[PDB]
Amino acid sequence: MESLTLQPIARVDGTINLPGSKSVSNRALLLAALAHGKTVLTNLLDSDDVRHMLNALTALGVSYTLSADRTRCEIIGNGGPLHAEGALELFLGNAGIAMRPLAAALCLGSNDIVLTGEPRMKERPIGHLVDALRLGGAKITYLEQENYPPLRLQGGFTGGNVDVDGSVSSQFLTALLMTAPLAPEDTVIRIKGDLVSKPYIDITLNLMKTFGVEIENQHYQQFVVKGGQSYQSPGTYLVEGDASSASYFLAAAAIKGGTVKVTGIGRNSMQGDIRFADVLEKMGATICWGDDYISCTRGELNAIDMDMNHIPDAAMTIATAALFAKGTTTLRNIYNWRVKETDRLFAMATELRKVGAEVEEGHDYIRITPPEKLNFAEIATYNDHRMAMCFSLVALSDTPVTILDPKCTAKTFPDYFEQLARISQAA
Ligand SMILES: O=C(O)C1=C[C@@H](OP(=O)(O)O)[C@@H](O)[C@H](O)C1
Repeated sequence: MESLTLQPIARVDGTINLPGSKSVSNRALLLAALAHGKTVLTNLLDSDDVRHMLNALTALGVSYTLSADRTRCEIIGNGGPLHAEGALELFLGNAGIAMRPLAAALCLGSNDIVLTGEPRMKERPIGHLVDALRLGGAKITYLEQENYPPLRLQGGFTGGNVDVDGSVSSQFLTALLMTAPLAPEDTVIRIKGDLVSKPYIDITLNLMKTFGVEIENQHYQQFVVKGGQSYQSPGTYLVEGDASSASYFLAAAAIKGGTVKVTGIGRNSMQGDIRFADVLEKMGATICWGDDYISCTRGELNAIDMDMNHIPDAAMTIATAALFAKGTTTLRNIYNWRVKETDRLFAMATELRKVGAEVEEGHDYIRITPPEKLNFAEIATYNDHRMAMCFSLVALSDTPVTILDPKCTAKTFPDYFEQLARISQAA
């Protein structure tokens, strides 16, 4: 078991040029592969999740080239739905934003493809999406547990009236939105009830428009899509820096700054996680916005009680930052933390208690009362990049912390520890 021990960080200050957004990167790659023309993506993220999508495209016959640092990708569009037969197996690690979009996209036309991934991916739900794809005509088979990957996709999605449950993951709707335009018939996607992680739907619509397609959004309750469309290369496209990855650095400043500036995202970003900065501001930190940066300067840190459904990923960062806040912090309406890289509510509560906090693990919320002083702990990371990055913040105290399997951060941020070290100061 590899591990990394972080010595206490007296102060953080500096600037971080953010790695590319994972959400934008994987959407851009799939749309570029489906589009007509050559797309040049810059500031693309090089991480496991993106590497799995790239490997999937390679397996499906898509041609592309990568720069030496793998952040520039020149993709030759396929000019239409991707195809493969013979139950070709695509291994997608634990990349939700590869698995969900591909599950839908590969239902166009005929195909015989199997999507699978790491053990945990076979435990992350996909039934809501499969249900919707089938209503549209797709033939999909669960090869193991009903409602979960692996899936054997044999095509047939033609369009029509499709209902989709949006209460567990917005990724299902995202997958349908990206796929429907290329279907032969018009599609009306009706959301059954609530829609969680709504801001990610906006990311999806933004990317689709960049690639030439627009749809009719009726207050997020129903989406009217015209079929028979084609995605078109936007030429050169700049992938925004990752706002979720930025949360760690901004929070570090709110806790132990100094001023930390992250570049690659700014006030105009399409990512919902830039709203994480608003939370730090509510806690007492000072935030500065620029066109291509967001900075946070230490002020004070007070506990908050907020619905975090709009920033589920970056919200985890507030859970460990809560260790340094005055009072008890409560993060609500975050049930789907349970069906992600790991069950994050169980994982976060378990590890927070190890460093001394009193924690109520609610069914869909978490309440954290910090200790007078933190204690040393060896943190388990549950093959979850964010557990490693969230707990790295424990070192912004008088105690070191040991993080197990630090390389799990490579899911979205391979250089995480070197970047945190860059802003870590002794004086
Ligand atoms: O669409 C996306 O890029 C993502 C949406 C979120 O999933 P849910 O919709 O299930 O919350 C998020 O947690 C995931 O890391 C990426």
